[PDB]
Amino acid sequence: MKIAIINMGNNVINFKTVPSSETIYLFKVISEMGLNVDIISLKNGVYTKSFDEVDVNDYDRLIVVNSSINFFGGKPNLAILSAQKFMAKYKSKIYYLFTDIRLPFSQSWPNVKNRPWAYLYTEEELLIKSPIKVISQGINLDIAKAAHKKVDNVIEFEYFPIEQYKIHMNDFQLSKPTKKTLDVIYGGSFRSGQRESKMVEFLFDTGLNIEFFGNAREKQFKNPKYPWTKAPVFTGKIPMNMVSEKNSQAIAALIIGDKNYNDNFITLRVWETMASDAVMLIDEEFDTKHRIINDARFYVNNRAELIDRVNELKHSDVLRKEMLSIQHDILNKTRAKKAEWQDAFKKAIDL
Ligand SMILES: O=c1ccn([C@@H]2O[C@H](COP(=O)(O)OP(=O)(O)O)[C@@H](O)[C@H]2O)c(=O)[nH]1
Ligand SMILES: [Ca+2]
Repeated sequence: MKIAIINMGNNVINFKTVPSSETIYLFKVISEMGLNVDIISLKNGVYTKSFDEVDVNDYDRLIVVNSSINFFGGKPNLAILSAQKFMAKYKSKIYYLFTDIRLPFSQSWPNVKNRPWAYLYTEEELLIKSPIKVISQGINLDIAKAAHKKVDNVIEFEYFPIEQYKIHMNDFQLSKPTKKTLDVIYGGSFRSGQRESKMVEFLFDTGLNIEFFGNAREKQFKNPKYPWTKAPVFTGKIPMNMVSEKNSQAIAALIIGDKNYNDNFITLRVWETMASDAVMLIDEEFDTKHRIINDARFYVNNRAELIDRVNELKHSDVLRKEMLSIQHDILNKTRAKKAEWQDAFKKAIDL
């Protein structure tokens, strides 16, 4: 049983980039459950083998981390093209890890054939014909199926909480008490404005000391539907393996998601935040049944409640430590189910 895992549209080298980090984390967690796996990328490296130096069909299972397939600028993006060429040569079922609703599996050919550099490729070379099984991070498979209604060879769908890999790593460790320098913090990208309403609601015009770290920038928030006056402080992006440490700088950290994530996806940030020294405050709409933590104090319905809850935490260190103890306890309860999670992953990839 030999497994190959690849990222469909981003180069993989180390933890200096997010897509690379995620692919390496998956490689590691799969390896930690006793499976033989190789990461195949553009070139050889610490964690990778090159597409040009291995036969994709020497592997019994091909796992693909979702990615965008859009082309921008000049030169052809080999990260996308070489990955799809590799996939097109595989003669068995492909397991597509669908962790981001905006990144459903799609054929690159249609987006290539009209490019000025289209002559460098052929349809037969890029057209992926193997059957594809989508492993959905969201429990709602209808949302996952709708996202792939445009691809005929995607014939199977199964839900699996992929994102829990963060808490199941052998070297996992909870963040320790940290000196606070922020009231609220949130790390992420602008996500093409797919979450602008929630970002403005909970992070803007709060009167609190809020930091928004990641690829997002103040100048991106200009939708007339969600006006604001005072924005949070935007700082640069940081390595994925430093996120919980970063969240720990704040008293509380925000949990929001895209509309289609509500009561559907449990994202990586839920675990990165739960494991941090920051109290997790969740948008009521994201988890209406309070399935993450059965304690209403961790949920906020709007800007007003977020402000109230944050001030309550600032005023009472005991309340803050009490809630942190609760979220760390619930986190450990899920970590205690690692065996079940591993077996479910194996089942998802037909092992
Ligand atoms: O500076 C940063 C900001 C974010 N992240 C990662 O990016 C994720 C957020 O992704 P996104 O903005 O797409 O939001 P999501 O949809 O995951 O909530 C976080 O959980 C981190 O894993 C990171 O590595 N560095
Ligand atoms: Ca994510």
